[PDB]
Amino acid sequence: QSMTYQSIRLTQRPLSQDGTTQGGTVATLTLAAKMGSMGPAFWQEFPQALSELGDARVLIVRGEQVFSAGLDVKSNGAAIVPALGKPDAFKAVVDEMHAVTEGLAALPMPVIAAVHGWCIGAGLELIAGADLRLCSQDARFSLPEVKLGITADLGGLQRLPHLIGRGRTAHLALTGEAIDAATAERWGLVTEVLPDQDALFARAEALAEHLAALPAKALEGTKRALSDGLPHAESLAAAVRWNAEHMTVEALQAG
Amino acid sequence: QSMTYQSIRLTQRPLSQDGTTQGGTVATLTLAAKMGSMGPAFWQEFPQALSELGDARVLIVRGEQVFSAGLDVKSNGAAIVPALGKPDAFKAVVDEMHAVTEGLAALPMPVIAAVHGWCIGAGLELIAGADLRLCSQDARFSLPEVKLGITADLGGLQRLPHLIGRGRTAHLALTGEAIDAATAERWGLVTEVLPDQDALFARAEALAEHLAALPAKALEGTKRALSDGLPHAESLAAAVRWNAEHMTVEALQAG
Amino acid sequence: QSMTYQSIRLTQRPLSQDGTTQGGTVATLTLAAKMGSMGPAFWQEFPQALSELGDARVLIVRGEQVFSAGLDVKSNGAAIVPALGKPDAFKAVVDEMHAVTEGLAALPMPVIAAVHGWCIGAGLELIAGADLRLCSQDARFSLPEVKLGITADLGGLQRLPHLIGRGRTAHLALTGEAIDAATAERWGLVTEVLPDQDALFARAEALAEHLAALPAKALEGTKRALSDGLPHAESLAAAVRWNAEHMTVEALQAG
Repeated sequence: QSMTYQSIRLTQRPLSQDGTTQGGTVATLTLAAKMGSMGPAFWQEFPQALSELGDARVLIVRGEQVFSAGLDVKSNGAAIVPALGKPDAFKAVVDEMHAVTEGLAALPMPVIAAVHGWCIGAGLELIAGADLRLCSQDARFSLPEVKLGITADLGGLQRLPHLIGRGRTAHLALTGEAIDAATAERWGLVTEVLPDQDALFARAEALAEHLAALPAKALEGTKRALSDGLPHAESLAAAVRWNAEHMTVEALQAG
Repeated sequence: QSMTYQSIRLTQRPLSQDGTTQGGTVATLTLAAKMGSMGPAFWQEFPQALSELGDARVLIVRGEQVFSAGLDVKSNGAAIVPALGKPDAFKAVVDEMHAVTEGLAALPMPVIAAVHGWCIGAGLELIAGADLRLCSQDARFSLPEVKLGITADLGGLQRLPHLIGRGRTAHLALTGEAIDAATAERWGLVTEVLPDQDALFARAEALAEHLAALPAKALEGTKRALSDGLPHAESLAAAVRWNAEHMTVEALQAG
Repeated sequence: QSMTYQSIRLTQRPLSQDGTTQGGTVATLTLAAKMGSMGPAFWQEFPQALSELGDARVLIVRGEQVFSAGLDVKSNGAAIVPALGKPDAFKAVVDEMHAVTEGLAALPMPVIAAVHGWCIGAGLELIAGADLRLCSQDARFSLPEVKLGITADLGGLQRLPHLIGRGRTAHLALTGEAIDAATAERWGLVTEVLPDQDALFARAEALAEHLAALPAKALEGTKRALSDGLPHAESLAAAVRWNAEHMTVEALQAG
């Protein structure tokens, strides 16, 4: 069962297609605009698609020709340019874009970004909020915002240092130049590199099947702890409280 | 001179066995339960052993057949299951386990974890609190708690991202699958990989000898600064204050 | 046009030597004391040189025979020893040294550290505050302060974990032993290793030319965001505000 939006496609595959029960799905969100570009429709539709994921155990995010060329400068310029030099108006504009990056990062389930070819700018900021990142050999990653006189402000400068370190983030962000798949894996931006797009998509599906087999609330608590940004003792105490609420005798016995 | 507990063995080797002076030791704590498992005795005895380290300059933590299989599900179930769904009671239970992980992390001297074979779950959380980690070629590391419906709550989700990055921690914690020694070294979880268990233990002893030769309070201040979790300026100011109190003319001249 | 100080040399190269306009420069600061050592003159002169950089688009920091042997123990002892055991007096002494490390870290433009040969102690702490680090094959990096009974307190223990991770910083800081160029690159301390000193200096110049071609305020905002140490949402909101103030139609069109 698929839902076509203007800028994206969302498909959900029932994990059991037999049985008389309502269970979970694996969701796949495809960036479907030209070169996976992000225009004004994207900022409106992506959060709508996220609201459809109440039943989903895992979300895969992927592209078509490439993953994403990032922000479409031309089509977003209509909203951005009139707000330049107006901090409150400018914030309001970027708030719509944060609905995507912060919305994805806040999803309670595992999110797998499966990247082939170009992953540029807002594309890279988006995957920075995913839980697991996989790519193909041909994948190339960059944050070229500086070349346009832009400071990356969709969460890349905050999230990327947790993944690859501050120095390596500074390399990407200050030079604006791309890194290849082998480098991304060395740096910890991705945890697997596959031969090609088809191998990538197959592996993402398999990884999703693996995660969907695991207890949903343990995955959620783990994600919460890693993303909480709380001091050690507070983050620790919150994980303990999560287990108090969500551990079951049954999950112990089954595992 | 050795102390036998039920779950662990603690041995301390005087650094000078000649001389009429009371100096320092190298302490070795061996996880001595079956497969280095951690049951109710472990949580009681491990902090007791730590209280014996007033004279020790370095602590080595190691296993026997393997490093540690982690929590013994069966023997801890007696305490855990009755506390499920009761946040204050559950906290009290896990507090006893934190006495080990937080206790180890708080030790004023260098702690070397020397890992061979399996290092699983609470085993991995424990070494995350050590200062230096060494392993053999055959070592395998995992955080499989998710498979039991558990969110790792002994400090692994807080400590591991400082060592290997958030993305790599998410890989371990969400998939629950193991990584090998070569991967651990690439990721920064360990800083040396040795051919085998005997080579590992010998190297740990040698590294301990090296550290024990260094000024104790400089090692302590360094550990304090790295672990303080304070904002930059506060952490910096505290290191300066530590030097004001602990630097000596003699240590400058000797070095 | 060069400025000779006692401990350093500062040269600034106009980016356009044609034209009737006052533009930007590439600045090169050379550690010019014996083995790039840092004595009392260094702490006074280095901040003076930084005050000369109002027109500079990029700063390169480099050495001569080596990058830096770090603190000259003998010549700083006159100020340090009388302040031992006196927290307020000791702070005052180290404040003069922080004027260098914190001053460099606060510079609004990109700072490139170009390291050949030894980079030791305060030398390593200094480059930890740079934006990009390049080295030659022969470069060796260490934090041997522990051997002198010193806890590194010029920002290395705070900055290095952001670059290479806490475990790897603990290796350097606790053992006091050096790492080579290949290891530094693997660890993320540097992002390029060049064959030799001449190749290093040439590449640093080229990288500076590349960065100087980019919009100055986007580079500044990027540096601010990466270094702010603020919680996620605050750091994010501050980047958005920076763009509101500094993005231009012209920079979009040009890029």
